[PDB]
Amino acid sequence: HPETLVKVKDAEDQLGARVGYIELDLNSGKILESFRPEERFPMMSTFKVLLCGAVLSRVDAGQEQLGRRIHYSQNDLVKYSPVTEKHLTDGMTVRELCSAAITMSDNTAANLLLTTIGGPKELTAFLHNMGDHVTRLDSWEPELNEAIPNDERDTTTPAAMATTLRKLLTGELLTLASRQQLIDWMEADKVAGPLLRSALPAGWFIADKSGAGERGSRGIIAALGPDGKPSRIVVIYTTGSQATMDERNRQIAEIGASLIKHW
Ligand SMILES: *[B]([O])([O])[C][N]C(=O)C1=C([C])ON=C1C1=C(Cl)[C]=[C][C]=[C]1
Repeated sequence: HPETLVKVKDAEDQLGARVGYIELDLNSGKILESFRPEERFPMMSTFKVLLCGAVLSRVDAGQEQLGRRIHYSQNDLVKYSPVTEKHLTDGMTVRELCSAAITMSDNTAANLLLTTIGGPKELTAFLHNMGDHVTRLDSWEPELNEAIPNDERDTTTPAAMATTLRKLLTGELLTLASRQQLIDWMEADKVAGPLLRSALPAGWFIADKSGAGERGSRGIIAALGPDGKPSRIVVIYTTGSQATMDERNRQIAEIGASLIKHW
């Protein structure tokens, strides 16, 4: 809706950074609204949803089990790993790792899951193999690149990410069970409260994943809708900014308030 683009443009000026935005109809996959849809932005933690998509694809092929337990040690821990930090003694199953990587943006959880599939290169291969030749993960956490446009490592575009997310939540790429599990983990997201969720009315459904960069980049991918069910996919990314985190969060929340008001 035009009013949402107003807030997106306001955000660019307020943040002194570029903002990428796209909203897709969940059923048809058609672009309902967009801004800088084909420009590249650092994916940051939003890649964790795609990673678990790759893991679920392996589960569907009988190459992985959600209940499989992975043991690890202190040497595997990296910053921003609130859940994995507490399971050095008993380990965590694959589903617990995806839950942690998605809902708490747990870095070590993401790395352990990356290891199960063969590394960043295999996540990129997984994406390439499903028709996404844009999105690329080149690094392990906590080292993702943010230096665009010179360096395109670890980037995506609003359009590529939205299209890919839709292909992981709908259609036949993943089984019904896997599609449902992926959106269920996203619905349980615990660290995206100041973003789209802050503007969400009671009774609305939202399944999302946030991202943040050391240089100030911020982003979010989501499937949301009224009456307790999702009907649109929204992806929002912002380049590096000198603006404070509170300000970055507020701008994204403002965009969401408009999206909701003019649904
Ligand atoms: B992912 O992007 O969510 C993982 N990384 C971060 O969240 C992050 C980065 C890249 O730089 N700081 C953070 C961070 C923030 Cl802003 C809040 C809480 C934990 C980590």
